[PDB]
Amino acid sequence: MASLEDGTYRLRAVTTHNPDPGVGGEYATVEGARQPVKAEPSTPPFSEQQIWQVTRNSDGQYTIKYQGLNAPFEYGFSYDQLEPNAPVIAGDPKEYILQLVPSTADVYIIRAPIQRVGVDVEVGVQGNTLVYKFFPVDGSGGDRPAWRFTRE
Repeated sequence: MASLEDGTYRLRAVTTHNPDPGVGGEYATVEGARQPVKAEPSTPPFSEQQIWQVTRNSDGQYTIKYQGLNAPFEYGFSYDQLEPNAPVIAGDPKEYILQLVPSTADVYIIRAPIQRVGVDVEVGVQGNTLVYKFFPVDGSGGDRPAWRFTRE
C-alpha cells in the first residue's frame, strides 16, 4: 500500500510549517446540506459531525464524504464554483488530490484540481469556515494549509 487507505477519519486543520500544533485542534465539521463545512473544536455539540469517509478512486484521487454513507444522497467536500476564498460546501462529493506533508505520516494538503497553470488550489480555513485557497506553484517552500487525517 501507499497513500491513505480508505476508511473513516477526523480531519484536523494544520499547516505545512506547523503540522503538529498540539492539543486543541479545529476539525472539519459538517453543518447541514449545501452549507459551508466549518473548522470547530472536538467538543460535545460537534463530534458526530466531524467524521468523514475517505475513499480513493481508481484515478488515485479521493472523495471526503460525511458519515459513512446510506442516506438518500451522499454529501462530502464540494464546491459550487471553485474561486479564491470560496467555501468548501457539503455537496455532491468532489474529487481531491491528497499530498503527504514532509516529516509527517498523516498530514495532507487537500488539493482541488483546476485548469490554471502554475496555480494550486488547497483547502484552508478563514474564520472557522473551510475555503479554497489559491497559491502560485512558486517553489518558495512557503506555508500551505494542510490536514491531519486520524483514523476513527
